[PDB]
Amino acid sequence: ATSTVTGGYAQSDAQGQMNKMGGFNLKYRYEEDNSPLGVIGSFTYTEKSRTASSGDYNKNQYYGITAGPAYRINDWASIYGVVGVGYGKFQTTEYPTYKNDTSDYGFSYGAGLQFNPMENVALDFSYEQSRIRSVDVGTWIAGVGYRF
Amino acid sequence: ATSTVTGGYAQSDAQGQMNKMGGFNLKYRYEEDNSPLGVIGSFTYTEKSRTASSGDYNKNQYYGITAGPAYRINDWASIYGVVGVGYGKFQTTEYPTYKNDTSDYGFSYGAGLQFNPMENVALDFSYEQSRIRSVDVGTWIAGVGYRF
Amino acid sequence: ATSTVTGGYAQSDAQGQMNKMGGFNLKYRYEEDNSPLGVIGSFTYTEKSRTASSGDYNKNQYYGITAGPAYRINDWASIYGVVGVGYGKFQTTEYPTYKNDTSDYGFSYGAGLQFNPMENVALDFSYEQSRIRSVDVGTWIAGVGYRF
Amino acid sequence: ATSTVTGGYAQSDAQGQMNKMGGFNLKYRYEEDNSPLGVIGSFTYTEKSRTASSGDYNKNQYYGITAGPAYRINDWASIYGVVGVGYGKFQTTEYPTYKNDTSDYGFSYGAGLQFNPMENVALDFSYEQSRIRSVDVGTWIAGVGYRF
Amino acid sequence: ATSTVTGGYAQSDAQGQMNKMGGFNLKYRYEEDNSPLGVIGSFTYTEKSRTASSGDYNKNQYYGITAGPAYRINDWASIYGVVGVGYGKFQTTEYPTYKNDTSDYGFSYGAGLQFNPMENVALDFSYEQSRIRSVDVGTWIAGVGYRF
Amino acid sequence: ATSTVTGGYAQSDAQGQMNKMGGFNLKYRYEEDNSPLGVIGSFTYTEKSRTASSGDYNKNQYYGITAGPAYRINDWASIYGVVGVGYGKFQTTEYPTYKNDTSDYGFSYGAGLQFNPMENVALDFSYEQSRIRSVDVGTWIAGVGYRF
Repeated sequence: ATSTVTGGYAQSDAQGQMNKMGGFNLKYRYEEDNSPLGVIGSFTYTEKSRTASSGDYNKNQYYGITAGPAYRINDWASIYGVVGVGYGKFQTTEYPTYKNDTSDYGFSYGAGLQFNPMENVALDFSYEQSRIRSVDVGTWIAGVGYRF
Repeated sequence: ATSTVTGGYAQSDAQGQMNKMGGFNLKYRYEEDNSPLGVIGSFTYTEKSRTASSGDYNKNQYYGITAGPAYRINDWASIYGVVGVGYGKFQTTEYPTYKNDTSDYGFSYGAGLQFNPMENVALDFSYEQSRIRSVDVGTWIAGVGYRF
Repeated sequence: ATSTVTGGYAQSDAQGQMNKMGGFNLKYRYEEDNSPLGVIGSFTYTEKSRTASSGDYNKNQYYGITAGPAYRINDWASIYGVVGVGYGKFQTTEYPTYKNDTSDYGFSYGAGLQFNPMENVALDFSYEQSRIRSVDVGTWIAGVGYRF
Repeated sequence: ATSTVTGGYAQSDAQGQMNKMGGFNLKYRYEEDNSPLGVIGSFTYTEKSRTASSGDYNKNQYYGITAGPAYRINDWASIYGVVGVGYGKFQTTEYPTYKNDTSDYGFSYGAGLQFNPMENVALDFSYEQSRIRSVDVGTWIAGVGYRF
Repeated sequence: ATSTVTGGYAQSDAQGQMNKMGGFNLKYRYEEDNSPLGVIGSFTYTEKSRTASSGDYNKNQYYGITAGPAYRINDWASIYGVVGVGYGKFQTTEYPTYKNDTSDYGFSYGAGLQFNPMENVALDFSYEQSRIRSVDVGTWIAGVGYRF
Repeated sequence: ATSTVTGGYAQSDAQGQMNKMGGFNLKYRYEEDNSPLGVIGSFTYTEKSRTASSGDYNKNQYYGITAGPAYRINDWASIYGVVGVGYGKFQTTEYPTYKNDTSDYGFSYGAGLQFNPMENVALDFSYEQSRIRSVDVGTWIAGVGYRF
């Protein structure tokens, strides 16, 4: 009966050192008109590239694909929790021509909320966490969209 | 609870001169068994290519991605309105080898109806309009499908 | 209100001779909290490759894309029926360099069931059948997933 | 010591029925300043596509890659003979969606001449023949270029 | 009988405003042991990208493919002249999503020299000029390589 | 004045452990009619893939691109030496989804001979050696071809 589609800026940060990996998030939620329980799917992508004067180049990409239950608390607030899979791809080119690329999948989970300040508008805020090998990647998301 | 999937022929026409740009549309609608309000997403794609004896070639493609509320009026009729984004890509090859390609996005909106002459069948008719720079693109769609 | 996502192993077998074509299936089902009728979409892909000492190589791929109604019988059992389209691609390289590739679409249908031994878990079992030219392809699927 | 590069129009014709398959040829020849014997390599590509009102579509492509000795007879005339490999790719889409593609290699040979009406100019005329399965493909070529 | 292969840095500059477009050049020359006249082919590629704080992005690429006679003056010096074709591709993305891409071919010519300070070593210096529409692109090249 | 084109089987072996990496080589040589010194360019490619019951997969590819002087000793024998660059790409997928890919370039050199048992035929035998990081890759080649 109702769908909400939001998009915004996402920012990841891993165990200390990889700095801030920037990007975006999209979410699609569905609700019934006569039940407070629905579902929400999320797509997050962040990245960062570090080049140089030397020549050494490195590029990190993070993908987060999650889904879970969403619960409407009142006409202007809802909360949700999501689980799924995180994917990271690290590229490194060591001057002048050595190239080494590694990728792996890991478990991902998250939780968020949505507010409806106007009935057809949504403000979305969530946090997502992924493990991937032994590196804990945490991402914060602030989005906006429409409920139709 | 119910979904309806329809597909058909789409035909676009822009501010006068680009002639008839032909193609297709697909829509996916979802309804609850106990609410008349649901949602519908639409995908439209049209195109046209003009070649020659000279050599000058041009190709225009239009993409329309929209979504919105659908309201069931009775067992055989429903109406919906959609909003989203239109995308146009104009290619021109000026003989013998000059190539110039331009693309942009714009706001899109539309409205339609669906009839169910039999309970598991749907007849879909809609009109979509996109702006894209200063060119108003209007597309008419007639589709058929199944409700399951 | 509820979604169930399952994945598993799929195994196809065609009119006698193509042996067992192995692969996978994914399904996405949606249910309302206050109606036993919902919908389920299915994606199946199987394949097989036969090489040699001689050199003759052949590769067969099968894709099945179906959707239909799902009906919840009680808290732990549901049944569904699906219809859609099957696609097959047969590749053959006759030594030392002749290559012949053929592909076509046909009608597909299937039926299955799902059990929920725990409320957020699903066990999925279905059978899918496709025609494609004059070759009847039948595929068996056993999957597992989560309901959220 | 000297090179000649020519390009022109090529036209193939196979055992009767495939009509005229149109396209192009490029050749690169090399000569020594103090020997009349040199070498020449050739690249030929032709094609034809037949569409419809019905829907049946077919596309034929021919590639010819050959090389051999070139002999300069006087300051304005040379003759050459080439051998190598021909490649043909036949595509057929039988309405509404059956697709069948076949390709194979075969022996190719050819012979030609070049005239130099001015010392830095060349006029090239050759004929190429390929077998490929049991289909004899014969191609005529008329090119022009520069000797530097 | 002898070949020389050199590579180096290339830098283009067009009618005033496009600044310095950086890149590389490769050349392959061939000589006979008993004639001072031979041939040389050249491949040049340069580029430049300008991004921003605003968002407007532009990317210019230049390709130069030329060939011509090379004349050995003594054991350590040779001169050559080349002619061929220049290709330029200008990309521009006007924020937030307008994209306009244009490309064309034009005549190219150049001239250079090579020194052999040691018999198996070469130092290459040349200048290339291309027109392309009405924009005169001039490129300077300094390369090094081996004669074998 | 004369060219010789040969192709054959190549087999690489690295410092002990990577076993036998199989593949091919192509060479193009050019000779003048009145000098025993000419040039020859070589392209070598070998590979090996190791899969499993477990799931761990690894794939190694080796590319060798070399060129150098060729000297004709008599009407039936010639010797040559080549230098250039070797490239290796090692892929490893650690079950169930970790992927790690590394590539680098290194110096390559080789030496060979060619016999002409008949004037338009050639038998080619060479050995190529590449370093690439700290791994010494040695490849043996036996080819056949035509002199025209």
